[PDB]
Amino acid sequence: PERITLYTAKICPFAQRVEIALHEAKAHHNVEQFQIDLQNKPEWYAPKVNPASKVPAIAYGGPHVPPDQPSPESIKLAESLILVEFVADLFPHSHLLPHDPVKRAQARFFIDGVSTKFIPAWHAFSQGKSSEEDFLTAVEHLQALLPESGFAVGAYSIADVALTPFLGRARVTLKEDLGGYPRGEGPRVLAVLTSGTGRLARFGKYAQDLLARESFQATFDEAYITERYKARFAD
Amino acid sequence: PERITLYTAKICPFAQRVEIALHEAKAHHNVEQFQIDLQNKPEWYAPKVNPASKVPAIAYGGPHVPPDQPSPESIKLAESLILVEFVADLFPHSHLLPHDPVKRAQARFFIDGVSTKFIPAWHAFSQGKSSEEDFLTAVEHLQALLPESGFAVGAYSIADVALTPFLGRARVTLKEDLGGYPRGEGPRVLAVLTSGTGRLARFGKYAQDLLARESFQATFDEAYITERYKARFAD
Ligand SMILES: N[C@@H](CCC(=O)N[C@@H](CS)C(=O)NCC(=O)O)C(=O)O
Ligand SMILES: N[C@@H](CCC(=O)N[C@@H](CS)C(=O)NCC(=O)O)C(=O)O
Ligand SMILES: Oc1cc(O)cc(/C=C/c2ccc(O)cc2O)c1
Ligand SMILES: Oc1cc(O)cc(/C=C/c2ccc(O)cc2O)c1
Repeated sequence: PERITLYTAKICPFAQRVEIALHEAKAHHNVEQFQIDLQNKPEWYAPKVNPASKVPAIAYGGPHVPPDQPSPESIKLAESLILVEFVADLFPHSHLLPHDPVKRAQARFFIDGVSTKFIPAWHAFSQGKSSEEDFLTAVEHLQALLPESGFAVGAYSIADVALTPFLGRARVTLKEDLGGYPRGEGPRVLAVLTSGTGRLARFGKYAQDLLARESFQATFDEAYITERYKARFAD
Repeated sequence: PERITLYTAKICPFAQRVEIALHEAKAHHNVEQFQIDLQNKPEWYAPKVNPASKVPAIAYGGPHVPPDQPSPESIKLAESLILVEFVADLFPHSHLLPHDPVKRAQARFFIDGVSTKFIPAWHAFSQGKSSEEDFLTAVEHLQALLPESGFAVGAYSIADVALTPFLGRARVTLKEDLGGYPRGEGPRVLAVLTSGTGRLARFGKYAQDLLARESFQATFDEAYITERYKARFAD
């Protein structure tokens, strides 16, 4: 494939989707990463890379240039789920996209549940807006799609890429009591989510497997995330 | 491919996406359609086909059975955008999915704008919730992605499938003054959208081309839609 520059940020789970995808394709050492400071974005980022002014975004092809001077001739691409499929399409030996048309649809349907159920329910609960039960129910939607063993469609896929960055950050929030509830309530909900027992037993096992995946650990600065999350809660 | 039963409804633009996709693949005469009455859904639909109780949904493979007695052995698939990619994946000579990985990402990015900008802005404006300007701005987002000529990525694609059912219904709403504004305001906004002149000139030409597409006209019961839309407004 042509040259890839990835504009990302350690804090952002949507960006980590693309870092995981690249690592699964064993291409993480072929791509140039540029870290965007989301509190002080470069003035050239929105006009020259991504008018939405968000990470992730990729610059594809074109000449060799410094990443803070992206070329007009590279193709600019945004939206994390689209970029994960692009990486899958460019590096087929990653095996991120299943060959079988039914398994592809089932992987993408799982992603739809991550998008429309897990993430909004996690955001609402972690922000103190909604109930614990609203979050757990959304998790049960995903659990019910899981096969008896393995990842979301058996073999690891784009489905697992989409979810994992949000799971790993939810763990930090809950482990550290940053979820807006009294001390100890965070850790109890974490245990429900990941113990492997109880109402979310099957999801718990799956969660253990997602967080053990090499690509996740390699793209996840737990110390940095935990520090940012404590500071944010402190306000 | 194996046998396809499509559970659909004439009124539903999300379902029409899948009918268009099948017709572009020139497979509309190979699939069994079953019309779901959304005001009186069959008691077996949610438990046996789609627990979300929405159209579209596909039953794939399994034995030959009456469509009101779907088999446990067929694979049940839902979500219109996923089903459009499934149809593309099953009938490659449809040319719905571009070969080139960049063009695929650009087609899917256009779909993201249809999903996150056009449809919500159309819903809010047609329901009397928001301003005309909020709707037109969202249309301009899509316009800015269009190439100098052709469809969303040049050759017709899944991008055009995603948008067209909503455009054709918006036309009926606006042509017939069903948008919650005084007589004549609907038709004026239609002219902005589709005249080919003015602030939305390029989109207007594109809109003419989408509504002339054979697959759209063949899957669009304009008389039925117009009758349902007048009755709904009458309440
Ligand atoms: N829908 C986008 C969302 C990405 C997104 O929200 N990124 C955040 C950080 S995690 C961002 O860059 N925010 C910057 C801003 O809103 O100014 C995707 O999936 O790529
Ligand atoms: N996200 C779904 C939405 C489909 C949808 O909303 N279908 C409507 C009709 S246009 C439906 O079946 N509604 C039935 C109900 O909500 O009870 C998709 O794209 O497939
Ligand atoms: O410093 C900044 C600036 C900014 O604009 C966004 C962010 C973080 C966004 C984010 C984090 C977690 C998540 O689940 C979803 C998110 O969008 C951090
Ligand atoms: O009789 C029924 C029952 C029901 O549950 C939904 C519908 C229509 C839904 C619909 C139409 C247009 C659109 O832009 C979006 C929509 O979801 C009609």
